[PDB]
Amino acid sequence: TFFNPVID
Repeated sequence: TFFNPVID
């Protein structure tokens, strides 16, 4: 996710 680059 854009807000959570760790996941995607």
